[PDB]
Amino acid sequence: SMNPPPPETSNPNKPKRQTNQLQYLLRVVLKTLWKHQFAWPFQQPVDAVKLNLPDYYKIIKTPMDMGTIKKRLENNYYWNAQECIQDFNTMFTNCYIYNKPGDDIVLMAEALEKLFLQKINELPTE
Ligand SMILES: Cc1nn(C2CC2)c2c1[C@@H](c1ccc(Cl)cc1)N(c1cc(C)c(=O)n(C)c1)C2=O
Repeated sequence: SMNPPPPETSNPNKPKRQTNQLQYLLRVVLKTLWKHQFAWPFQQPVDAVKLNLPDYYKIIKTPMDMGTIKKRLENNYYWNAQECIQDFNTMFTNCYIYNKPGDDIVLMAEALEKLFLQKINELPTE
């Protein structure tokens, strides 16, 4: 029932790049998804203690949320856009794995993912 340490958002040894694709992921993709009415359960790591979910962190081995992605974008943690796209896809896939199809949280995740996939389609050229 305990919460694990949050995902890594700072690593001096990890190589970084500030690219136009990563800048678009912060100013366009993250910003749009963040103000959505269904963003609030995805804005911070799942608090298994507060929500009384002792099985969450036994099912989910690669936790991810938009708060962690936001910090990784602000702190220039990524090497490329594909690394950030992988964090968003992991967050959505985590929601589908833990929860049952047709749950309210799955409907919320599916609406955010539809919006994310449309913004990712308009990813500018490197
Ligand atoms: C209540 C409540 N309060 N919080 C915290 C943010 C204030 C959360 C919930 C639930 C929650 C939120 C919406 C629905 Cl429709 C159902 C359950 N939740 C989540 C989030 C994710 C990704 C998840 O997969 N599960 C299993 C729980 C939260 O983070």
